Amino acid sequence: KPLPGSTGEQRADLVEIGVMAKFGNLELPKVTFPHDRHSEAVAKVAAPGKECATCHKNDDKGKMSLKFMRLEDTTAADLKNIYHANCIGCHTEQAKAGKKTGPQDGECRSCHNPKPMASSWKQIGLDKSLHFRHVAAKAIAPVNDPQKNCGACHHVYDEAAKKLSWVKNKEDSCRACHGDARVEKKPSLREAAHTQCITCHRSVAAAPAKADSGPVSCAGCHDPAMQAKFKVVRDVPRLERGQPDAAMVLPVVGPGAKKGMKGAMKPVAFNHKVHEAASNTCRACHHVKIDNCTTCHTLEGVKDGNFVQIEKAMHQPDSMKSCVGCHNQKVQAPACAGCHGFMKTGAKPQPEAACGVCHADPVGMDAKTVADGGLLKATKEQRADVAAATLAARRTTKGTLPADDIPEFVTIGVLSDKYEPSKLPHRKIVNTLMAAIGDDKLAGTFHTDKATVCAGCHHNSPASKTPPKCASCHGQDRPGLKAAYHQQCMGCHNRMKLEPADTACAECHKERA
Ligand code: HEM
Ligand code: HEM
Ligand code: HEM
Ligand code: HEM
Ligand code: HEM
Ligand code: HEM
Ligand code: HEM
Ligand code: HEM
Ligand code: HEM
Ligand code: HEM
Ligand code: HEM
Ligand code: HEM
Ligand code: HEM
Ligand code: HEM
Ligand code: NA
Ligand code: NA
Ligand code: NA
Ligand code: NA
Ligand SMILES: [Zn+2]
Ligand SMILES: [Zn+2]
Ligand SMILES: [Zn+2]
Ligand SMILES: [Zn+2]
Repeated sequence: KPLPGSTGEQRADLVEIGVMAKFGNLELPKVTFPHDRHSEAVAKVAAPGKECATCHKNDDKGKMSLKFMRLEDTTAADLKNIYHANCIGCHTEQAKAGKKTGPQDGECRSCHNPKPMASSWKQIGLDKSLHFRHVAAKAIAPVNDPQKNCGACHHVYDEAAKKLSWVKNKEDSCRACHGDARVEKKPSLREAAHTQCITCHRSVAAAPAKADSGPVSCAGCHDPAMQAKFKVVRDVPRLERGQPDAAMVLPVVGPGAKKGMKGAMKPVAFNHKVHEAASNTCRACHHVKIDNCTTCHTLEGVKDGNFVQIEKAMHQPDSMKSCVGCHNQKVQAPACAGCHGFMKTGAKPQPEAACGVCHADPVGMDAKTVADGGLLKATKEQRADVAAATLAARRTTKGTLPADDIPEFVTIGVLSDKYEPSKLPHRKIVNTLMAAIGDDKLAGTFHTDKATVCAGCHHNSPASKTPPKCASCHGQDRPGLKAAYHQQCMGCHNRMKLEPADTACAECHKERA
C-alpha cells in the first residue's frame, strides 16, 4: 500500500464526457468534468433557483434535461460545437472577469486529459433504513391515499389510461423495470434515479417548509465519506405491500401439457414474514420482479424462466436465490462454521432427514385432497390459511440430550507419546456450542433431534447417545487417527475464530520431558 501521503486526490465528482463516440472513433481523450466544482461555482453567480438552468434546459413539460446545453443528442457536428462554444465560452468570459476558471481555447489536453485523477465514487440505494426514512418523512406528502407515501415514487404503466400511475401494492424496486440502457420510453435506472430523486430533493429544499431533504450534489449521494454520515434507523418496521405472512410453494406445472408430470414430494409451507426480516431486500429472492417463483419456475421448466426447473430453483446448493443454497451460506457463520465446515454441508448431497423439514404434510386439508392436487386449485386464501397452520404445527428442538448422557470429560491418550493425553472439556464444549447456536431459527428447525448436534463431530455413524471411537474408522476412512483429531479439533477453533498469535500446542495437551 502506497504511503497515505502519496495516494492522490480522489473525487466522486467526475463526469467522463465521451458522448461523441456515439458518432464514431474519438480523435482525443474523453473530457473529465468535475461536476460539483462547477455547480458550487455557479450557485454563487446564479441568484435565483437558476443554478442548474445555466447548463441544463427543460423540456416542454418542465422536467430538467440531464444533458448539457441541449434536450437531445443530434449531430456529431452539432454536439462538438455545443461543447466548445459553451464550455470555452464561459471559461473565456470568466477569465476576462478575473475569475478562477476552466481551460481556454487552445488548452486541448487540459479538458482532453489522458491521465485524469482517481474516482472515489460509490453506488447508493435505499436500504431498509433509508427507505423507511422516506416512507416516514412528512415532507413527502401522501399521494392518492390518506397516509401512504408510496405514490410519490412508485408507479406502473396503466396500459389503457395511457398513463404511469401508482398502483397500490404493486410497487417494486426501480430495477425490476429500469435497466442499464433505456428500452423505449423507459429510462435507464441511471436517468430514472437522477430525475426523480434529485428533482424531489430540490423541491423540498426550495419549499417554504424548510424541511430536511436529500442530497443534490454528486458527492452528497456518491461520496463514501458522505454516506457514512446518513443517520440510520435500527428498527425499520416491516415493509407493508400486501404480502403473505405464510405461503404454499407448489409443484405448479407449466400451462403446457398435462409429459404427465405430477410431483414427487409433499408441498412446502414457507414462512414469508420471518424471511423478510432476515433479508436485506425483497429483490434478493425476487430477483427479476416481485411476483411468485412458479410463474417462471415449473415442474418441467419454461422459456420465461430460462427453463430453470423449480427443483433447481429451490435447491441449487450454489445459489443464494435457492432455499437450500442460501441456507448453505448462512451456515458459514462462525458460530455454525465449526460443525458445518467439518460436515461440508453445501458440498455433499443433502441428507434425506432434511427433506421432511420443508416437505411436510400440510395441516388443515384432507391428505387425499392434497395428492388430488387440492392446493393447486384452491383460493390464495385457503393456501395462506393452510400454510400458517402447517408452519404452526412444526416441531422445534431447544437444547440437546440431558447432561447425564453427555460425559463431562473424555481422555484421549490412545496416541500419547510426545504429549500427555488430552483432557477433552467434553460437556463444556457442547453447552457452549448450544449456547453459540442460541435461538437461531435455522438451527432450531433443521436440528430435528436433540441428539442431532452430536453428529457435528461424531459423523458417519448412526445417531446415538453412545457414538463409536474415532479410532473405529481411523488408522491403519482417509485421515489417520492423529490427523483426524488435529483436523477436527483445530479445524473448529479456527472456523469459530475464538483464539491467532495466542496459539500454543499446549492448549489441548501437555508436552512431556
Ligand atoms: C484547440 C484544442 C482542442 C481541440 C483540437 C479539440 C478537439 C476536439 C474534437 C476533435 C472533439 C470531438 C471528439 C473526439 O474526437 O475526441 C472534441 C470534443 C470535446 N471537446 Fe475539445 N478540443 C480542444 C479543446 C477543448 C477544451 C479546451 C475543452 C474544455 C473547455 C474541450 C471540450 C470538449 C468536450 C466537452 C468535447 C465533447 C466530449 C466527447 O469527446 O464526447 N475541448 N474536441
Ligand atoms: C445543482 C444544479 C444541477 C444539477 C442537479 C445537475 C445534475 C446533473 C445530473 C443528474 C447529471 C447526469 C449525471 C451522470 O449521469 O453522469 C448532470 C450532468 C452534467 N451536468 Fe449537471 N447539474 C446541475 C448543474 C450543472 C451546471 C451549472 C453545469 C455547467 C457548469 C452542469 C453541467 C453538466 C454536464 C456537462 C454534465 C454531463 C452531461 C453532458 O455531457 O451532457 N450541470 N448534471
Ligand atoms: C461541458 C463544458 C465544460 C467542460 C468540459 C469544463 C471543464 C472544466 C475543467 C476540466 C475544469 C478544471 C480546471 C482546473 O482544474 O483548474 C473546469 C473548471 C471551471 N469551470 Fe468548466 N467546463 C465546462 C463548462 C463550464 C461552464 C459552462 C462554466 C460557467 C458556468 C464553467 C465554469 C468553470 C469554473 C468557474 C471553473 C473553476 C471553478 C473551481 O475553481 O473549482 N465551466 N471546467
Ligand atoms: C409505503 C409505500 C411504499 C411501499 C409499500 C414501497 C415498497 C417498496 C418495495 C417492496 C420495494 C422493493 C424492495 C426490495 O426489493 O428490496 C421498494 C423499492 C424502492 N422504493 Fe419504495 N415503497 C413505498 C414508498 C416509497 C417512496 C415514497 C419512495 C421515494 C421517496 C420509494 C422509493 C423506493 C426506491 C428508490 C426503491 C429502490 C431501492 C433500491 O434498490 O435502491 N418508495 N419500495
Ligand atoms: C432513488 C432516488 C433517491 C435517493 C438515492 C435518495 C436518497 C436520500 C438520502 C441519502 C437521504 C438522506 C440524506 C441525509 O441524511 O443527509 C434522503 C433524504 C430525503 N429524501 Fe431522498 N432519495 C431519493 C429520492 C427521493 C424522492 C423521489 C423524494 C420525494 C418523494 C425524496 C425525499 C426525501 C426527503 C424529504 C428526505 C429528507 C427526510 C428526512 O430525513 O427528514 N427522496 N434521500
Ligand atoms: C451530478 C453528480 C452526479 C453524478 C456525476 C452521478 C453519476 C452517476 C452514474 C455515472 C451512475 C451510474 C453508474 C453505473 O451505471 O454503474 C449513477 C447512478 C445513480 N445515481 Fe448518481 N450521480 C450524481 C449525483 C447523484 C445524486 C445527488 C443522487 C441522489 C439523489 C444520485 C443517485 C444515483 C442513483 C440512485 C443511482 C443508481 C445506482 C445504481 O445504478 O444502482 N446521483 N450516478
Ligand atoms: C434432499 C431432500 C430433498 C429432496 C429429495 C427434495 C426434492 C424436491 C423435489 C423432487 C421437488 C419438486 C416438486 C415435487 O416433485 O414434489 C422439490 C420442490 C421444493 N423443495 Fe425440495 N427436496 C428436498 C429438501 C428440501 C428442503 C430442505 C427444502 C427447504 C429449504 C426444500 C424446499 C422445496 C421447495 C420450496 C420446493 C418447491 C415447492 C414444491 O413444488 O413443493 N426441499 N423438492
Ligand atoms: C419485503 C420484501 C418482499 C416483498 C414485498 C415480497 C412480496 C411477496 C408477494 C406479494 C408474494 C406473493 C406473490 C403472488 O402470489 O402474487 C411473495 C411470494 C414469495 N416470496 Fe416474497 N417478498 C419479499 C421478500 C422475500 C424474500 C427476502 C424472500 C426469500 C427469503 C421471499 C420469498 C418468497 C417466496 C418463496 C414466495 C412464494 C412464491 C411461490 O409460491 O411460488 N420474498 N412475496
Ligand atoms: C422468489 C421466487 C424465485 C426464486 C426463489 C427463484 C430462484 C431462481 C434460481 C435459484 C435460479 C438459478 C440459480 C441462479 O442463477 O442463481 C433462477 C434462475 C432464473 N429465474 Fe428465478 N426465481 C424466482 C422467481 C423468478 C421469476 C418470477 C422469474 C420471471 C419473471 C424468474 C426468472 C428466472 C430466469 C430467467 C432464470 C435464469 C437465469 C439464470 O440462469 O440465473 N425467476 N431463479
Ligand atoms: C422457498 C425456499 C425456502 C424455504 C422453504 C425456507 C425455509 C426455511 C425454514 C423452514 C426456516 C426456519 C424458520 C421458520 O420456518 O420460521 C428458514 C430460516 C431461514 N431462512 Fe429460509 N427458506 C427458503 C429460502 C431462503 C433463502 C433464499 C434465504 C436467503 C435469501 C433464506 C434465509 C433464511 C434465514 C436467514 C433463516 C433464519 C431465520 C432467522 O434466524 O430469523 N431462506 N428457512
Ligand atoms: C446457528 C448456526 C447454525 C445454523 C444456522 C445451522 C443450520 C443447519 C441447517 C440448515 C441444517 C440442515 C441442512 C442440511 O442438512 O443440509 C443443519 C444440520 C445439522 N447441523 Fe447445524 N446449524 C448451526 C450450527 C450447528 C452446530 C454448532 C452444530 C454442531 C454442534 C451443528 C450440527 C448439525 C448437524 C449434525 C446437522 C445434521 C447433518 C446431517 O443430516 O447429517 N449445527 N444445521
Ligand atoms: C501445532 C501444535 C501441536 C502439535 C505440535 C501437536 C502434536 C501432536 C502429536 C505429536 C500428537 C500425537 C500423540 C503424542 O505424541 O502425544 C498429538 C495428538 C493430539 N493432539 Fe495435538 N498438537 C498440536 C496442537 C493441538 C491442538 C491445538 C489440539 C486441540 C484443538 C490438539 C489435539 C490433539 C489430540 C486430541 C490428540 C490425540 C491425543 C492422544 O491420543 O494422545 N493438538 N498432537
Ligand atoms: C450431546 C451430543 C453428544 C453426545 C451424547 C456425545 C457422547 C459421547 C460419548 C458417549 C463418547 C465416548 C467417551 C469415551 O470413549 O469414554 C464421546 C466421545 C467424544 N466426543 Fe462426543 N458426544 C456428543 C457431542 C460431541 C460433539 C459436538 C463433539 C465435538 C465438539 C464431540 C466430540 C467427542 C470426542 C472428540 C470424543 C472422543 C472420542 C475418541 O477420542 O475416540 N462430541 N462422546
Ligand atoms: C478432540 C479435539 C478437541 C480438543 C482436544 C479440544 C480442546 C479444547 C480445550 C482444552 C478448550 C478450553 C480452552 C481453555 O479453557 O483455555 C476448548 C474450548 C472450546 N472448543 Fe475445543 N477441542 C476439540 C475440538 C473442538 C471442536 C471440533 C469444536 C467445534 C465443534 C470445538 C469448540 C470449542 C469451543 C467453542 C470452545 C470454547 C468453550 C468455552 O471456553 O466455553 N472444540 N477446546
Ligand atoms: Na455566463
Ligand atoms: Na480554437
Ligand atoms: Na403460493
Ligand atoms: Na497432524
Ligand atoms: Zn417474485
Ligand atoms: Zn381464511
Ligand atoms: Zn465438573
Ligand atoms: Zn484452539
